[PDB]
Amino acid sequence: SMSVKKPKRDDSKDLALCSMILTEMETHEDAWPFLLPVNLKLVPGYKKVIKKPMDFSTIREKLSSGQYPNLETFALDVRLVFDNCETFNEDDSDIGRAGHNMRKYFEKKWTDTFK
Repeated sequence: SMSVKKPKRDDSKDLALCSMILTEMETHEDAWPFLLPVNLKLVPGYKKVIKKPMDFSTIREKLSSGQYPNLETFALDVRLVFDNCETFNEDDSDIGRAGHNMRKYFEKKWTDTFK
């Protein structure tokens, strides 16, 4: 509360560390469905159904331009990428499996880097 604060967690490396995680997600072999925004002119139903499209290139641009206020807003966009994927793709599809694999990969890096 006013003049009463928990000890200051060092967040000075968060930007660099989120960048490194995102590099590792970008270079994973199952990243291909997530590298670029879904083409809303060419994928029937996507625009209406997926209210907040997100992809790795959009996260990279947001990260590089200071549009994440803190490391949690960064994790929320990464998770959005996989939540969107689950919303639109059957579990038993290449893209559906890709999304589950990448979410697992992300969550482990996230825990090991920050928890």
